[PDB]
Amino acid sequence: PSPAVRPYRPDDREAVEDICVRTAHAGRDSRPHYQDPGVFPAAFAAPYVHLEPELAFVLDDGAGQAVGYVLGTADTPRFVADYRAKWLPLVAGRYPEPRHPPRSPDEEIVALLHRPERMLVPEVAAYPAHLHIDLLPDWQGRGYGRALMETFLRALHERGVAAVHLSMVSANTPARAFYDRLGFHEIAVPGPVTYLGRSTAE
Ligand SMILES: [Cl-]
Repeated sequence: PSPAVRPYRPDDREAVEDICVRTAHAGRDSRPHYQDPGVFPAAFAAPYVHLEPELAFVLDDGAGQAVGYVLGTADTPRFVADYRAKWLPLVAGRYPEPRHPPRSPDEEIVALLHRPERMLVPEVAAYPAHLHIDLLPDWQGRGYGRALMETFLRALHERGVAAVHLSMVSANTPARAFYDRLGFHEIAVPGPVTYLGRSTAE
């Protein structure tokens, strides 16, 4: 039994959210730094598998357990609308719409959760799809990030979407090299965030 990329299933939800938590702090574990790290998958993983599970893929460890993922959306403007209309009501009880400016790191992420319009960056308009990709530390440096990425790009291209972007923390230079090796170019660095993109054709 060997590790392999496969489509996400609903029984991968727990593992996907945990991978997200464990990589959300500029690639590193968010648990030491946040009171409720569940806000991360609530903003950056769960809505994708809720709304567009057909674009979610996992790295299976060979024993059935997801140990990495790639997920995303075919169309960012539609995703933002759907996120507000369909997703936010499902999490607003647990994470209420903010009434005052963020006081804590936790409240900063809740602010992002409640502003999916953050995704409407003018410079990425020509790259309609976007993604998040993460692997648990023990699974990095094994070629599996590439396997995930190529699977996701093929899925987008098959759906007729020609271009994709992503965001990354600018200071995270190892991530920058990872994306560079996967054929991404710099779109813009507006903020601690860099946007990268490429065409989805192989
Ligand atoms: Cl990052």
